[PDB]
Amino acid sequence: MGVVEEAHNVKVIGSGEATIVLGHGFGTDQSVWKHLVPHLVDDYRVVLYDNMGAGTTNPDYFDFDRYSNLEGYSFDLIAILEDLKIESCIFVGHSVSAMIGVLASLNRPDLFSKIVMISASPRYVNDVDYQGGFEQEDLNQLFEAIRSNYKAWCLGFAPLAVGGDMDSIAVQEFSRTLFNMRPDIALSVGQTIFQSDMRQILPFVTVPCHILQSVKDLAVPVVVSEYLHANLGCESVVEVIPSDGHLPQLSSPDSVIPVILRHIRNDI
Ligand SMILES: O=C1C=C[C@H](Cc2ccc(-c3ccccc3)cc2[N+](=O)[O-])O1
Repeated sequence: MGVVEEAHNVKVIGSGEATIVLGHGFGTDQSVWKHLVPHLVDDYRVVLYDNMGAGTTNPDYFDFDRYSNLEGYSFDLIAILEDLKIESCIFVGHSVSAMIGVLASLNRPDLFSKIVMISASPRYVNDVDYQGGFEQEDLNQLFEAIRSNYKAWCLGFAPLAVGGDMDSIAVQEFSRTLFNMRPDIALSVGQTIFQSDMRQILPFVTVPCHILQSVKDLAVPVVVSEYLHANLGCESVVEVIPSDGHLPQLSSPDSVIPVILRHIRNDI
């Protein structure tokens, strides 16, 4: 493939028009989809890619100005879609990737037939009329910990994000992918994500959105899902899952994958 496909570790599995693109969240890579993809390959052409700055990607390619906001990531996504001659896709977006997909669909709604979000949020920071999950002081202690001692921060953060049992295979995997990130890049992407505010553009979305989340998610209070549902400008549905964790498609696939598959496979 071309430089931008190689740079993002693009995998394409299968052929056909019916296509699904899967974007991962901060701290992991395309391997977060390992339990979902086996259920998709028989009906869809499956596109996987890593966000720039993931531990699987070349740090020389991490342009701190390009990725200073979410639009830098949406331009990457669009470029991959165009490079792959993809005319229309179902986009499954995990965590920040949910809003990267929303951004891309504002510029190219023709490219997306629907967006399935998992663990999405347009705004993490609380204000007097919006519960996001974090007070600004929460963030400060985060950037202070990451900056202080990254490795230690990875070990501590991974079980809280994955949730569930602390001895799990998923906590193992995530702490690894978290730690393979270059500490300055991890920091820079952290700021961009946590300082993001997608709330004001939601009304302009014109693609149907399925809003999925763990009922217990350290980074996404359940009211966020309802906020998204109430302010998105196209049709949308919410389904809160009886699961624990920010990466439930990895950590609790038995209860989580069937829900994701229902929302991929069926329309509103
Ligand atoms: O991107 C996001 C924002 C919130 C959720 C969960 C989350 C993911 C990633 C990170 C993070 C990773 C590496 C370095 C710094 C921060 C932190 C959180 N968090 O605080 O909750 O996803």
